[PDB]
Amino acid sequence: SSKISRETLHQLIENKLCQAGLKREHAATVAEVLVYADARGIHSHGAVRVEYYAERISKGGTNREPEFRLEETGPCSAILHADNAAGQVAAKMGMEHAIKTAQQNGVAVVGISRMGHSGAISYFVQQAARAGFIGISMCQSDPMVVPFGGAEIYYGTNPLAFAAPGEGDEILTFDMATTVQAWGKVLDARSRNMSIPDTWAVDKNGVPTTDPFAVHALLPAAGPKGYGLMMMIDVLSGVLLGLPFGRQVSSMYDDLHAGRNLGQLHIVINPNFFSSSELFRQHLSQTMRELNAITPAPGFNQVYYPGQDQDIKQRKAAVEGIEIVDDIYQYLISDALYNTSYE
Amino acid sequence: SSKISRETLHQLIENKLCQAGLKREHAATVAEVLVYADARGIHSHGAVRVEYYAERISKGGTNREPEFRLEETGPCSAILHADNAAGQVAAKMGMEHAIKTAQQNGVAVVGISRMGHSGAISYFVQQAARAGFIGISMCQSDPMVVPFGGAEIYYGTNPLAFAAPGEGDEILTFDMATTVQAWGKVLDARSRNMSIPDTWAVDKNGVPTTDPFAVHALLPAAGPKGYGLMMMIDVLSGVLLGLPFGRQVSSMYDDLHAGRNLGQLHIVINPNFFSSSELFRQHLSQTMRELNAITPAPGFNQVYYPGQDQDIKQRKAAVEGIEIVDDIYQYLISDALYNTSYE
Repeated sequence: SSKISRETLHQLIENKLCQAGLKREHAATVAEVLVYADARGIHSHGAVRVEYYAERISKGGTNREPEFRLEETGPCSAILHADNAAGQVAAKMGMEHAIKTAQQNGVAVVGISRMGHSGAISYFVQQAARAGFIGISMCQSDPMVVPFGGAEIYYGTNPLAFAAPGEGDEILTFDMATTVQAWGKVLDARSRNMSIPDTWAVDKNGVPTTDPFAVHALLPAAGPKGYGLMMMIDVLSGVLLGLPFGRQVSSMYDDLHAGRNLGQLHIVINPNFFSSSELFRQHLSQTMRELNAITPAPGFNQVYYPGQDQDIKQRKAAVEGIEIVDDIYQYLISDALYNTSYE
Repeated sequence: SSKISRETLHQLIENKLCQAGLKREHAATVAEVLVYADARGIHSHGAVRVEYYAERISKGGTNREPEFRLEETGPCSAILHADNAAGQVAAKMGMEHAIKTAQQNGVAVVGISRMGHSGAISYFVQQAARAGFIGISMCQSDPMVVPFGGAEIYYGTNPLAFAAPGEGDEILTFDMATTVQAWGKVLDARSRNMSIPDTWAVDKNGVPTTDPFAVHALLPAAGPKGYGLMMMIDVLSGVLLGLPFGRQVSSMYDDLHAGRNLGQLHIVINPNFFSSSELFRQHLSQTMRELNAITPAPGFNQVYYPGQDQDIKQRKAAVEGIEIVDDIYQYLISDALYNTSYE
């Protein structure tokens, strides 16, 4: 394993995505959202995804000339038609509009209609926080989860993200998928014959397993609860947006030449429209401080506030760089667009 | 376990809350939210709590003459200062203002500032879905949970609810506590020396236990996830409203003479400002139907959609009346304000 500066990694990704077809302005936005993930230790959403993105952009499955349209439907609501643009581009754009609206009218609910994969969604809610607002976000994902007590796939790992401002540079960020584990993990254990916890995934019959090769679908986190959340996220970023929903949602490998048509929903709340933002920021910082002060149980060195472990990594990254798997580096500096295909 | 009609139950409760000091109209509201709960099988939030509400109303711990004040802060935002009025009354008022705002302006975020316990929170989101809107609600609660990896309590079981309109009278209702299980359940097994799943609670050291008498605090659902979820709910319905938050949140049995000062946040979204409401409703009904037709796993006679089990119970209750514990029933028909004190 190697470590590289944020800037070099940003450029490598940006150049790669340009070379595959995106306008540079687009490639650079995608890149920034990926570098963000890696600096926070979220490698699953980092530079490892560049090769698959390039293959898709290259084949027209991500729109390189999107026809954006921001349809404002009311004082605090709006839909950003993204014409299947890269999810990072679409979602950042949508959130910017939301921030604008909430800044003026206290609140904003903005839909992102027909986009590709937008990345670690904590990046978008952090936009809001850096602007001093509470930010909430969620989106649909590839079908991969059985409902509670079920044996067929229906919903995706539909993530939900949240972020709120503290004092100074302090931001509280919480991100979470609705399944116990992420499918990628099942594939890794697939790599190394390695076995897996009986809570991660279920088989074709819906029975849990320790055999990653026997896995057919993931399980919802905390059973009925995760299941209800993913359904909720599907209702808020899909059905509400008239987009495909549930098992109709496109999957990554369906058709690299076709837009994903995914939906995303942002909610922004301006604390000034509810009470002192100054006391809001002071109390969020106080929350951070207290939780972190709590006596840890055996097996723990400390108690971290939600997302703190990622904040620490992000800070270190801005100084020592970002860790990147050597193969990815070699892929980035090579001339290939994609070696292994997702066809 | 007698069986009585909602009408009878609702009247009994109403009278008893009146006798304690509440105005008929507020008691009527409290009673209907409580009957709602029992009808859904949510006994923990039903008539079992009348005795404790009577005693707090009697000692002034619940403002009997609340001076309500609805501060409209913007086009789609508002705060209902409740003056430590009864939670069912306050949350319903707020939701009403939310429903009206979203009707005109597509979206509404309303906070309920300083109220007592508002019962089964799914009741309020159902208000929104009966009106054809999407409803989301969440509120703070009595500190009972250790943070992920922690050994002292901080947050409460902070619940979350959501509901959306299907075709015709159909409604999809989802609600959830952020802990694996409710404190009540620890009490059940405790009041009957029954070991419990080591996922529910932890000992005084922060180490999960199987012995209910060893339970010192509850565990957050799915570990870090419910941990982030309770924090989010706390920031949204507490810190956002300038109310005590986290460990500051008042406990039920602390001071029967003091206002609880709880907060609650409602978010309503008018499907019309985002796409075809009739298509929305039609898709929600499709979601319900298809989840029901999913091949169930070995050990499930069938797959239910979120909250369906409670939907079933509610329907039946309106026909077969509600079951009520003898202890609770004889208390409601007697003239006593309460037979025991909740400290």
